[PDB]
Amino acid sequence: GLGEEDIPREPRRIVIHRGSTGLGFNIVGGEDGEGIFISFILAGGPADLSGELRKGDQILSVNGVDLRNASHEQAAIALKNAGQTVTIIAQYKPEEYSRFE
Amino acid sequence: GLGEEDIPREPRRIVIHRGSTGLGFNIVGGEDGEGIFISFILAGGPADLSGELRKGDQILSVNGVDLRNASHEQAAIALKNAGQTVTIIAQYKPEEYSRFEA
Repeated sequence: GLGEEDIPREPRRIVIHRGSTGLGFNIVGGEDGEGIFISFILAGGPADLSGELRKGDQILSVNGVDLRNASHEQAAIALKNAGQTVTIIAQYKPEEYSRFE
Repeated sequence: GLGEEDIPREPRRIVIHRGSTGLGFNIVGGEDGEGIFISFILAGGPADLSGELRKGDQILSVNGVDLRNASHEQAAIALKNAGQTVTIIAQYKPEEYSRFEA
């Protein structure tokens, strides 16, 4: 269901169409048990145009690839190779994100 | 004592000095009774350079905190907040690890 600021608490599917330089975000984590978290959304990039991804979203999977325990590089390679239409399963975890970052 | 690949079988202490991205390994487990296991050691990272941690080590404690029954998040936070010099008690359990990760 919806959390305090109208973001689903549960995992949610977000579709990104790739742009000239990528998907328009950056990630941290993938080490010491920290998952893959969105840390940056490029202004005017695909993720920002979509408007659904947020800083503090954990990327749980992309196009059938589980990233819950992936390394940072494994996640970066999976995003690079996911195709022109990328289906991301994300979960909004701003408190957990803040504890790590 | 030493096991078949020259790793102690018993719980052992490992002291890790943190680097720029962390301690240089990742963990799985911490659910449904599975403990916290090292799943990945970053090439050239602190854990790798120390030579003292291996994939299939179970992390039993961090800085005096028992993680045998800790959640994945609790273990990850404990590692994040353990400072620049981290004291880990680990036990090498490659066969048990494979039974959970298969």
